[PDB]
Amino acid sequence: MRGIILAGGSGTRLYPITMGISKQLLPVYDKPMIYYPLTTLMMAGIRDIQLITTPHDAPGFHRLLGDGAHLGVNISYATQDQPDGLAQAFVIGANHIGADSVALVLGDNIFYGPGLGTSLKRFQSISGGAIFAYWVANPSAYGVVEFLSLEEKPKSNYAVPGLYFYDNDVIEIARGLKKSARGEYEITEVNQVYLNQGRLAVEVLARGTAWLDTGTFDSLLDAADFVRTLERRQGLKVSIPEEVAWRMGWIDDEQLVQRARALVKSGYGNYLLELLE
Amino acid sequence: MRGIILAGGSGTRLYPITMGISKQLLPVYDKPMIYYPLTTLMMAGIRDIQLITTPHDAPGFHRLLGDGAHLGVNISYATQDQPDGLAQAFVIGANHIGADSVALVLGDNIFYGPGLGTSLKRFQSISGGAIFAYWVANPSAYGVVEFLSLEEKPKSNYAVPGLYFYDNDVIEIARGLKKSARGEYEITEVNQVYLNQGRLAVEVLARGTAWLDTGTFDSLLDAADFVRTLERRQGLKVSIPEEVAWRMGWIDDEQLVQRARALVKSGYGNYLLELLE
Amino acid sequence: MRGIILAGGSGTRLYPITMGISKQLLPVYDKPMIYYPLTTLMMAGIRDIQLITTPHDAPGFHRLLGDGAHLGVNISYATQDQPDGLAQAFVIGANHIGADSVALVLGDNIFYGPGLGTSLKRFQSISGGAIFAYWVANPSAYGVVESLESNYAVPGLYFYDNDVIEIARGLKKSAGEYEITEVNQVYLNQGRLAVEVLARGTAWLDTGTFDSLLDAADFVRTLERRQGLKVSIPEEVAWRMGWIDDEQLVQRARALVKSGYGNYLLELLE
Amino acid sequence: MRGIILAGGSGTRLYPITMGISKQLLPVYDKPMIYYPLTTLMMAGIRDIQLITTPHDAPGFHRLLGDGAHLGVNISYATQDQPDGLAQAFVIGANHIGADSVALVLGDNIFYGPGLGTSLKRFQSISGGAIFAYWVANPSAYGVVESLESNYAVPGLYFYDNDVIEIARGLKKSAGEYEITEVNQVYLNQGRLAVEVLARGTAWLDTGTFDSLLDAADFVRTLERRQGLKVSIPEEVAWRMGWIDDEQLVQRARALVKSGYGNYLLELLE
Ligand SMILES: Cc1cn([C@H]2C[C@H](O)[C@@H](COP(=O)(O)OP(=O)(O)OP(=O)(O)O)O2)c(=O)[nH]c1=O
Ligand SMILES: Cc1cn([C@H]2C[C@H](O)[C@@H](COP(=O)(O)OP(=O)(O)OP(=O)(O)O)O2)c(=O)[nH]c1=O
Ligand SMILES: Cc1cn([C@H]2C[C@H](O)[C@@H](COP(=O)(O)OP(=O)(O)OP(=O)(O)O)O2)c(=O)[nH]c1=O
Ligand SMILES: Cc1cn([C@H]2C[C@H](O)[C@@H](COP(=O)(O)OP(=O)(O)OP(=O)(O)O)O2)c(=O)[nH]c1=O
Ligand SMILES: Cc1cn([C@H]2C[C@H](O)[C@@H](COP(=O)(O)OP(=O)(O)O)O2)c(=O)[nH]c1=O
Ligand SMILES: Cc1cn([C@H]2C[C@H](O)[C@@H](COP(=O)(O)OP(=O)(O)O)O2)c(=O)[nH]c1=O
Ligand SMILES: Cc1cn([C@H]2C[C@H](O)[C@@H](COP(=O)(O)OP(=O)(O)O)O2)c(=O)[nH]c1=O
Ligand SMILES: Cc1cn([C@H]2C[C@H](O)[C@@H](COP(=O)(O)OP(=O)(O)O)O2)c(=O)[nH]c1=O
Ligand SMILES: [Mg+2]
Ligand SMILES: [Mg+2]
Ligand SMILES: [Mg+2]
Ligand SMILES: [Mg+2]
Ligand SMILES: [Mg+2]
Ligand SMILES: [Mg+2]
Ligand SMILES: [Mg+2]
Ligand SMILES: [Mg+2]
Repeated sequence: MRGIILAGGSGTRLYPITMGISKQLLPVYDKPMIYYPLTTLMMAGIRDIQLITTPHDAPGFHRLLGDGAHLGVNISYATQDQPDGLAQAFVIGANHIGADSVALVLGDNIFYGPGLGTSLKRFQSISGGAIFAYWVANPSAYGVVEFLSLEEKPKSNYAVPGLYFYDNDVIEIARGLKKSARGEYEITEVNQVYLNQGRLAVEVLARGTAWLDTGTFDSLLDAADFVRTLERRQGLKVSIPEEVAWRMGWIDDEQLVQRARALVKSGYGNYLLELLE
Repeated sequence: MRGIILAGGSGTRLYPITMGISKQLLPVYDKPMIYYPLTTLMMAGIRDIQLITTPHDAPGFHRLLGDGAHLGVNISYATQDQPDGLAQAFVIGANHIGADSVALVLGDNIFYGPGLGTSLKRFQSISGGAIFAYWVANPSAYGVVEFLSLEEKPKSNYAVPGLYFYDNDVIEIARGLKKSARGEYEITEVNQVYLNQGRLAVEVLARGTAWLDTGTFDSLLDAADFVRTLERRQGLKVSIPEEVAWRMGWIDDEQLVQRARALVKSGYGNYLLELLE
Repeated sequence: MRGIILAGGSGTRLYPITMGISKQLLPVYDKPMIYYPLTTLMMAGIRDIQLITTPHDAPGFHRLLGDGAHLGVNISYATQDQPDGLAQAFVIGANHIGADSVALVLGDNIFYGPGLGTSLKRFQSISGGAIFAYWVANPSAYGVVESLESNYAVPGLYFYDNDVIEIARGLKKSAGEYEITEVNQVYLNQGRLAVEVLARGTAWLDTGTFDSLLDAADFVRTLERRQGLKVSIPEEVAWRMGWIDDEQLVQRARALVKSGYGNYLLELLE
Repeated sequence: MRGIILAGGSGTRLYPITMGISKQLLPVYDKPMIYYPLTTLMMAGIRDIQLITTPHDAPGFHRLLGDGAHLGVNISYATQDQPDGLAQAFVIGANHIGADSVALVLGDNIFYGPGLGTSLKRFQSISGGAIFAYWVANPSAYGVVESLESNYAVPGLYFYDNDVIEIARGLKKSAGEYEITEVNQVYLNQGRLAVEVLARGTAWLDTGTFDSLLDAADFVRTLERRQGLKVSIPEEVAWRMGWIDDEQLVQRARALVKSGYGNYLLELLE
């Protein structure tokens, strides 16, 4: 399976913050936003990950991640020239995907808890498509699964999170789409095709899971508050790519220490040292 | 008086966040970090403001602020090629300053409360230099005024915040400095010259003032939590440059509404509309 | 003017917390809830204060407050045997009030900001009734002033003339409590209900749900950590009002050293 | 095994809050403090539980808890007349314990995470003494296990054999309280003090200062808002343990509808 992170978009619901910075480069406590979906793909066992970015934000991502070799992954880059929709991921990413299955994760999504770590590797064998469900108070704000049926932006309270697994048929499914009334090629339309053909699996996320989207002022700040709370109260750092790479055997002890040393002043590197001790 | 915002630096204490984004473009709840020192200079009555940035982060600042005309100010840009210290502001900014006095504000500083709004215009008449003092629990982390005496990074608990006003002599004072042991031209050395010559005024900030530096994970997140608390509990938005420009008469009603309309999706523009209603 | 704090009720929206403790003895960061409305009256210049409690919660209040001498005030107590409504304040407190005007504050309300401190003394010479207004997103949840049933909710602070006792014994129950709404209207039907909007930047909080209680505690701690302010500290207000001296404040501080509250009193004597 | 909760003490580090209320009746978001240690014992399989309170705070506890029938347990009470130390638990509770092993939990402690739920039943067949370890940045502030006086602090959860009564009546005061430290050592001098480190990812909280209380409340609400978990809800544990039925849980829910706590119980019956 190949991985793609959608890390473009305009981020209008964060203006004026996102007039100066990609949403995916915003801090969520102790790390950039893009670390969270990155580590989700890593935990699923995916090493060849393509980032889709805007042309203007790309240099920041390169500065942060480079080719991913320090995290034991192969990060590549594609450019999305206009924010024309999520389903463009499969068109832009077609050459990256090749003949393989694909995992798409949205750049503003955080997945934490039971069933959202290394157990996600079970999806590499996907045939058809596989998406998820999570209860929310304001479903009209989300894509909604009825339990059967899907609808963008009301009749189930289950939002569909931004993590999707597909077989190789997704590329041609995406290529056939037209822009919606709001001028975007829509992931819900991709999901509908699978649903209509009896080839869409859905699972509700496990009890005790946190799913977050950081695209509003309050949701960004709630996310950062959560991550800190985990550290201060449970002693846990979450979505640390160096640690994930280390535990998967993609980087060794010496590489981990070289990372720690570079990150000593903020405190982040001290965590990496503790992993060894 | 002319204004300069120090908006470069490496931001090492925020790594790996600041490997991807300038510290000055980070969110503090509902706006970018750079809005806070920007509005401090605006409230002091300063319209000609030069931003000093790194070469690599400059495009983000341009995208966000442009030439400042939409906020009724003249924003200009200078490039600092290496993060060689705060006191370089006066060398880099010498042509901007010309014959005038100058206000320097640090890009990571937030000033809120009594005495930190439009009353700051009293400093435009500065002769000599003028700095401030604020009680902190861990003074060894800061520049410290003894009450008399100054020291970078212990014997008063009063930190010197990142807001400085100088007469035109500062340029030549700065040009004469050498790099410290840590490889930076030091603002505390500028302040020392004024102090030694009997030309440094110091005021403790007023009771009820908040001074924040956002350069660690915890201080960034504490700042954002504070700003939201002000809104949710007291109904106050703070450091909104459009509002400051409007109240000073640098933008009119029509310009304010044009700003509001551009910022409708995040909620920020709704505040600007309410100002009119 | 005399003062009354409604410190009874059931507190049902905080069950099961308030099956063990009065809402008005709950902590809001560094002090009990009752300290907030108490300091509001104190800052309005009021020194003779009656607290209305339930029978079963009264001993807690006595242990915390005693007769108030230590805060330079006269705290009296009255019992409300059933939680039959807010307007019963003026029946229960009728003798406490006597000939004077009265200030009523609700036990679960926090008032903070411009015009909610020592400026409140101006309401002492009130004739008729004065209440307040605070813009809210959901006026249907509150009492609403324009009329009385706008986005303007009526907070739990009220100033009245001596007439108020009469009106209150007058009232009957509701669809059931003796309602403060009905008092205010009866004043408005005489056209002597004055309203003021709370100033820009004020915080008005009600601590009667899990989230509102916790939001309030967070707010108070934020004020300390970020602006170095401790708020509604009655010892401090007493000492600023001239009601207790430098030395009385020192003795308060010694009793409170272990929590850190006492250290803040010591700093007042720089 | 039998259980004891130390729910007395003065709570000096929370003055003036705890001049009006016991520390153990303070709210931690959506429930009283006492619910947390109570549910810890309940999850250890313990159903006969004695709460030790001060004389003056006891009525609050009775109103909240009664005899525990409604939570499928047997809650008894004992009075501690002066706050003379934690080891007095085993003197006061000596008859409650009788022939059995005992679980002691501190009233102001919250235990949350892996190995602090129904796994705790394994300590019922304890021989000797078992205590726990939690890494802290400032071990000087705590009791410290390696020996006993490392960065490993001893939380307020303890499992002992029937011997514990003997040792406890044995002890004398300290420089002054009857100390739990001294009990544990006396077991260690026999080499039968077992220690386990709390698992990665556990939260151990003590709510005895302004900041720690408020940090704990924030933590509990964060778990609900972000992971949809309500924690240490005794009704839920009773119903999962088989100690009360679908219908008993419904009746609990009706008494608690206004606060929202009751709605969570209804959702358990999906
Ligand atoms: C629309 C679009 C979004 N994205 C990213 C941004 C988010 O991480 C994710 C989901 O989109 P959204 O969360 O909608 O992000 P957005 O950039 O569209 O923001 P807003 O709607 O507030 O204007 O996909 C792209 O990479 N390309 C795109 O064309
Ligand atoms: C050192 C330096 C800082 N700055 C800015 C960044 C901050 O807003 C402000 C004060 O500096 P600091 O707060 O020290 O910021 P920094 O970038 O040096 O971060 P760190 O010390 O953690 O590595 O000045 C410059 O513009 N140019 C510089 O050469
Ligand atoms: C109804 C009533 C309230 N009060 C107090 C409690 C509050 O501080 C204030 C306003 O009442 P409420 O905020 O409504 O408090 P409550 O005790 O009625 O709780 P709930 O409504 O959640 O069941 O007045 C009394 O003293 N006596 C009473 O009869
Ligand atoms: C000392 C003592 C404490 N306790 C309870 C209170 C706590 O839940 C627990 C541990 O005690 P502490 O946490 O020390 O609580 P405290 O009441 O002694 O408060 P402070 O030390 O701030 O004055 O034991 C008793 O029941 N009886 C006692 O004699
Ligand atoms: C292994 C690991 C997991 N996690 C996170 C991912 C998940 O949100 C959560 C649980 O991970 P894991 O224990 O792998 O869960 P599961 O086996 O149920 O998939 O912990 C990290 O943040 N860092 C790590 O190094
Ligand atoms: C006028 C104004 C002030 N402020 C802030 C700046 C200060 O932190 C605080 C007080 O401002 P101000 O009332 O101007 O204070 P002072 O006259 O004492 O200088 O409010 C804004 O955030 N936005 C505004 O539009
Ligand atoms: C004097 C004082 C005021 N305050 C609070 C009361 C108000 O909420 C806020 C402003 O008080 P104050 O300065 O007395 O305001 P005003 O003159 O506008 O009435 O500060 C305290 O909390 N403690 C104090 O000792
Ligand atoms: C079963 C249950 C557990 N918990 C808590 C107790 C623990 O802190 C955490 C884990 O409980 P549990 O799943 O019983 O863990 P273990 O088998 O590791 O002992 O969840 C509740 O809060 N409520 C409940 O109903
Ligand atoms: Mg979008
Ligand atoms: Mg999104
Ligand atoms: Mg620096
Ligand atoms: Mg700084
Ligand atoms: Mg009520
Ligand atoms: Mg109320
Ligand atoms: Mg103690
Ligand atoms: Mg304790």
